[PDB]
Amino acid sequence: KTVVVTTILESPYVMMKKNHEMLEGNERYEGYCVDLAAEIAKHCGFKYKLTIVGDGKYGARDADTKIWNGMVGELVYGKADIAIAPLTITLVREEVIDFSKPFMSLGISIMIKKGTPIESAEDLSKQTEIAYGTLDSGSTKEFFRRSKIAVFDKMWTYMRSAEPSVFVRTTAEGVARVRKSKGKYAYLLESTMNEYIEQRKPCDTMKVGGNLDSKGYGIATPKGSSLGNAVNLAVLKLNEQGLLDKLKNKWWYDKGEC
Amino acid sequence: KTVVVTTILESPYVMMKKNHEMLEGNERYEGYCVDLAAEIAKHCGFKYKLTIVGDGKYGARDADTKIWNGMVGELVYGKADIAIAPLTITLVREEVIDFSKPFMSLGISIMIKKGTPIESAEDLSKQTEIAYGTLDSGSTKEFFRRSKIAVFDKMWTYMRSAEPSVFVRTTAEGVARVRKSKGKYAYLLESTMNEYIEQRKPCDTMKVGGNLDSKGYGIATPKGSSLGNAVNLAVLKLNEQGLLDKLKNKWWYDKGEC
Ligand SMILES: [Zn+2]
Ligand SMILES: [Zn+2]
Ligand SMILES: [Zn+2]
Repeated sequence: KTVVVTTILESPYVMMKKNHEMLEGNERYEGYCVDLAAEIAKHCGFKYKLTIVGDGKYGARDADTKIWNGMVGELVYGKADIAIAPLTITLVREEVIDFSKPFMSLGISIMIKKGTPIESAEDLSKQTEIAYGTLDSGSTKEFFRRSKIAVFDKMWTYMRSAEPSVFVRTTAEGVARVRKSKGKYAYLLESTMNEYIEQRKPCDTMKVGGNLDSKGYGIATPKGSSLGNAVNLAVLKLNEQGLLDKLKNKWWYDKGEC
Repeated sequence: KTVVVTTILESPYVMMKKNHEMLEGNERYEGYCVDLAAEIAKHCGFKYKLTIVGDGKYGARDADTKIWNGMVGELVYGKADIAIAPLTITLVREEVIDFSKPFMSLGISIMIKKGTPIESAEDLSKQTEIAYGTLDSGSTKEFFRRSKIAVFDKMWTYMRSAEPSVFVRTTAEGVARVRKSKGKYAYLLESTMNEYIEQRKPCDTMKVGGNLDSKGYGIATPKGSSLGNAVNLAVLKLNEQGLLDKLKNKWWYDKGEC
């Protein structure tokens, strides 16, 4: 049986090729996770089909219905066999799906226009002239919602009631908001994404300060999957071969335009 | 029953308290992993006994005899129920024991005596005046032995044939060798340890260059263990609550001497 892989359009992980109109199947896409999926499929020896998650979300459980959405939802309800994307390994998700060891280590970071007078999370929490937010339905937002750290809790109290909303639907919208806000909007996002964008023209953004936390992305499978064990060993094998480091260079700096 | 925890005397992870002769049981030790063990036990709800691995090794399989030694061996043969130490998550180990998601991210790094004209692995590979080696019997040595990357394979070719041996029995031995080498010996070791030593008197060593690779330490249990699931969730919960970050600051920088 062909393995149904659920993923999400997020540069440089999964993107449609410039000439995708004349292409079909998995060939329509390119990126870090597209290469990784190919690598995994080869070592575990299976055929697969890349599918973009219907609702474009990573995965969160509805507090009222208790229903999981996003890529996590597709695994939980059996719509997909494996998720290969920048999906954060978290406690709540670990309880409903399985994750391989991390294929990438990262942390929450700050993105500023450039020239913006901000160097740390503390700086953001001390003023109100510069607004800041995060993505929606993701591990980053949940981080600030649960944090007990003075600075982070103070930041959340602001973002929670901020008017208008400082939360964005996609990373692309976040970066776009930073760029057109005259340095009046800062964006909190995963370090890996921050670094990628900083190397993209108009080269007008920059990551500042150290990461606020440490986490990792993992390949996810439903609980009780015959692929979980194998995929986990594949990820470790790949990291040890240097393939994962080979791939990050290829999509982050080899294609850098700054 | 009381959970038997295997660990290793590696500062600042596990160390004998100054007046350990005056104490009993778990109270004899202190350190990052001693603190982590207490927390994992509380959150999983089990009583435990800390024991230092008999042979002072991390874990490797002897080709020919096929016997596992070190902490891995204690888990494989049933001498310990869990290992809480700076134990690297690797494919070969993952094949015989279970690892929780990582509680710490790190990579192989270069330690030099201050003033040594070395800034990268490439620098070490292109010269011969300065000798270099690694801990013997661990994942660092294995990294170089198994590497297919030009620079690292070149480094391994030298190290494996160097005489006298450039390998060391313990980290303390490696650090002492760097300090008394007058800059003629560089040491390859895990970043976390390098960072620790750089903050210790006499403050004469320093970490140079970026990490050679990326990986992590995980809590290990025997395959099929009843503790596996719970311990893994505990690690994720503890990371999301900031404890892991608190602990590293406590043992690395809060007690810095430089
Ligand atoms: Zn391969
Ligand atoms: Zn609802
Ligand atoms: Zn606790």
